Amino acid sequence: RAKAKSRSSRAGLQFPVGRVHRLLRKGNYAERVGAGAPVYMAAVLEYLTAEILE
DNA sequence: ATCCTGGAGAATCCCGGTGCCGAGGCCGCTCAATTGGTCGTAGACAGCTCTAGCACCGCTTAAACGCACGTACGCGCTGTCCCCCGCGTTTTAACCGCCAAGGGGATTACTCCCTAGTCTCCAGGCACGTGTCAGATATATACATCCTGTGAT
Repeated sequence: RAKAKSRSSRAGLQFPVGRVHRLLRKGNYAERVGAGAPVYMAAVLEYLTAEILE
């Protein structure tokens, strides 16, 4: 049994990834969401967040 | 009428202290993320067809290009006038803090029933084919609108 590990850490991100994946698959955006979509998106939201805050 | 200091008079910035309540860090806990395995089908891939988008040619001709004339428009200048602005005094009700009441939003537990998912069967709707009528084209005639002269007022 591997230890549970936050994806944000894995991706080197501060924004949550599992949650983004979760949001993407529902809200009825699509029947299915690919593994790399949540990750790509989390990076984008984080990037923009940084620009405004900076 | 317009430029140049120099002062007076507010208004706005900076300085230092009060004090408060909103941010920031800590603890419990709970339920949403993670893991791990199974199933099946959406998407990747290769192959093939053949539509339709590119390139080229020559001819016809309606649009585009450039020029010359002249005048309606844009622009600047002047003067009137009147209607906003800025100030001061009076009047209003917005805001604040406190209180009480209760209406309606939020959560809980439970149960159907109203939908998704399945299979079967047939007729409603799309791709193709064919015929002819509506609208486009072109001809020619007649009516309506526009712009100088021309007399009347």
